Amino acid sequence: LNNIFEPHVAVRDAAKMNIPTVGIVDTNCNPCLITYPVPGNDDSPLAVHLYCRLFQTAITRAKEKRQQVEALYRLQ
RNA sequence: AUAUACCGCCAUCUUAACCCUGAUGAAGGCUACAAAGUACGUUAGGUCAAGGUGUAGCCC
Ligand SMILES: [Mg+2]
Ligand SMILES: [Mg+2]
Repeated sequence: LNNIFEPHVAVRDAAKMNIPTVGIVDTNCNPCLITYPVPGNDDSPLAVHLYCRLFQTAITRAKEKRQQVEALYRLQ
């Protein structure tokens, strides 16, 4: 949601451009166009910090996994 | 004599594209503590005094 409590225009724009979307959807949000909605609290700093930590860890681990798989493939 | 011959000079008057919204209607698109917007003619004009080119008049 944007600062007038309406959906972020980027949701509809990404749907138009066929870009998958992951999203934290609170009880007052619209999850219809988010490809992978995640119901949860988006206001408390603890929840937002947890979301950031989880996503950062997942992305970093995925990139490291790709690099080590490529290294193993090159070695073998 | 003629600018009521022309110039020279003064003066008069006329006169692109793109992207979104509306159910893809005419149509619309902004908020910064940001909410779709970005890329010349005219005149029986004057002036031959600090300028010129012609044209006609008269020649017991
Ligand atoms: Mg909320
Ligand atoms: Mg005159």
